Amino acid sequence: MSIAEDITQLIGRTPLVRLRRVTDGAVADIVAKLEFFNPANSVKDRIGVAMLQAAEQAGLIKPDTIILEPTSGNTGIALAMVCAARGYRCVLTMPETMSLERRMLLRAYGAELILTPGADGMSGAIAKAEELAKTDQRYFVPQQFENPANPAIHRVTTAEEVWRDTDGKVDIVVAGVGTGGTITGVAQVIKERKPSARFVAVEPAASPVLSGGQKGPHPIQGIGAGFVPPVLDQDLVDEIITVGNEDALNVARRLAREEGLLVGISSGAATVAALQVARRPENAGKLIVVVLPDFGERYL
Amino acid sequence: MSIAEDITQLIGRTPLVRLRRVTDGAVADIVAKLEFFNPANSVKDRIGVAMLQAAEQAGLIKPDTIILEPTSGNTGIALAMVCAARGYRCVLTMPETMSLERRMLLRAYGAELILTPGADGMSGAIAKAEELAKTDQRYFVPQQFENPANPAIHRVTTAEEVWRDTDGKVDIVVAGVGTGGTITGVAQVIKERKPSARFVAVEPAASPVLSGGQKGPHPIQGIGAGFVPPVLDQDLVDEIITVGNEDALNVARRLAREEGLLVGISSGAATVAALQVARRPENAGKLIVVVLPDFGERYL
Ligand SMILES: CN1C(=O)/C(=C/c2ccccc2OCC(=O)O)S/C1=N\c1cccc(C(=O)O)c1
Ligand SMILES: CN1C(=O)/C(=C/c2ccccc2OCC(=O)O)S/C1=N\c1cccc(C(=O)O)c1
Ligand SMILES: *Cc1c(COP(=O)(O)O)cnc(C)c1O
Ligand SMILES: *Cc1c(COP(=O)(O)O)cnc(C)c1O
Repeated sequence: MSIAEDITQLIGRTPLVRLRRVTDGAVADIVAKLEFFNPANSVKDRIGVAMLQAAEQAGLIKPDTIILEPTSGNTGIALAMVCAARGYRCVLTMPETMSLERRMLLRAYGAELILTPGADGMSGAIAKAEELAKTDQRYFVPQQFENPANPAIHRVTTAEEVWRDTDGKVDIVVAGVGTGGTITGVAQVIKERKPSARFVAVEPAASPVLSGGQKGPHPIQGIGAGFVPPVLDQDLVDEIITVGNEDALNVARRLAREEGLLVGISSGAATVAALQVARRPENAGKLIVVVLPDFGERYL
Repeated sequence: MSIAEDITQLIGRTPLVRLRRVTDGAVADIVAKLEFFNPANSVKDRIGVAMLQAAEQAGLIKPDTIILEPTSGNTGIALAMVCAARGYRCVLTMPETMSLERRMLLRAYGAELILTPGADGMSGAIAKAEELAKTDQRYFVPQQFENPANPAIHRVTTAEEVWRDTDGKVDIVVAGVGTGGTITGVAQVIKERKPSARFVAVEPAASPVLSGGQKGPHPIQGIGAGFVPPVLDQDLVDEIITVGNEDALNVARRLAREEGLLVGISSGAATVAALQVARRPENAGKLIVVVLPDFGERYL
């Protein structure tokens, strides 16, 4: 019998698809890992479950614990879904600038939202979470940017899925860096097993922090956090490619129209970079795996 | 190597999950088949690909063919996605009442929309498609309510997935009837292989046509078509349960909040009916498979 006990057991195990049309000038094979196949349509499902599992296994969840995280992204949606399956109480802080669509989605999962001043943005959401946690001991805050379970779940699931589905033939992995968990976990496993493997981090040209530049605003949701996340292991990253907003959006649109892959803007970004790498003659005949983090419908 | 050639090869093979909390008074086991795991988040992905495959295999697609279908539902989204993967031109007719969100989603896949008068509703969308097809021979119209490939793909995929994942232990399948393809295809295979198996069709109390009542408006998108669809085989249906709008919506909300299963209203409907059947003492210890047709996010 193959029946999951709950929805969190159906997280991960996402498929690879070969790009057929969005391949201009490529001399390498480009295959895309479709993180939108996760139950709530993003890669963050993996760290939502994993950060809570790790807390559970370490005895950090008490009968009165409340899950708390400042998030304006997919991690909130994943945490809300995972808390609803677990029967945990979930509080999320975010700027009051968040769309009503997003709020309704979080509340549909039974999450409670604390809206913080629009002008303070993310830092205000963090300050509010910091203060709530400091003054009420019931709160457990997963801390997606620091939590070792983020890269760990990618070592154990994402990486092995890439390894097995490519029969060890993957040569290059291309991934947008938000928390850095995905590329770090995959590199940690794959680079040791196959030392010739290479890893390309993608960030916005508009906020080129890993390249050595300065934080700036940008629309590529999920990547370009504006600082070097502690979870990221830069020594495993072989190259950084910056991607402009317009190219990221153009390639995302091409993915939907030409491959039937309706993906988010950060998937467009990662694909820009995978196309770039794929054009290099030294990469003729190589297999490039590109991570597509989420579904595009959420962005319309 | 496990790499799909395109997105249409990743349709189907959706998982079963056991309901844990939305089970009040049940004496039977209730497991849910999560059709939202399909690439465009609904069961209709299966018939989008299948109706086009059948046309291809029967030589009905010509170099200048244009796909045309009147649809205000998930079949449009599936057809748009499948046409985008295939590189076919896709035209959909629908009432101008359709939300801008829906239109943007269809156009994101490169589909072309013909908006018909709001007052004529579905019949106007059908009349427009009828007339375009009649006067331009390039149009191929899949005809989801009549196309034998609709129940066929359910015989070949959905049914076998239910059979294998339950190790032949499924006793009762509960499914909302829209086109009727799902319940028909599953019954056709399962009832012959296990003649004690039973099948429950679900329709809206607000439009109880299969029960012998009259068409009326209702919000349970995907079911209650308002007539007996030709594709449906009523002789395989063992019982009809009607479901009220409020119960359908209440159970859908409970699924999201209590199981982390964010599903559409018709999934709430099917679950109402599965809970009802599950309370009958004669069903103690039986395995009930309930089809959950789509993701809830599209409804917010
Ligand atoms: C644009 N942006 C930011 O500005 C962020 C700031 C942030 C978020 C969490 C912790 C620290 C933080 O930065 C303070 C610093 O500069 O050290 S996080 C961010 N984007 C992301 C990237 C990935 C996930 C998320 C999320 O909110 O779930 C947000
Ligand atoms: C509420 N409703 C209707 O009223 C429909 C009418 C219809 C749709 C297609 C063909 C015939 C039709 O009816 C005319 C008749 O009464 O014989 S179809 C419908 N709902 C559904 C159910 C399942 C799928 C779809 C869809 O538009 O993709 C629509
Ligand atoms: C989280 C996220 C990323 C980056 O993944 P990390 O493992 O955090 O580096 C990219 N895109 C989107 C849409 C995300 O939600
Ligand atoms: C199509 C559909 C159904 C019914 O499935 P059929 O196989 O057409 O009977 C139920 N709910 C939703 C949301 C649908 O799109």
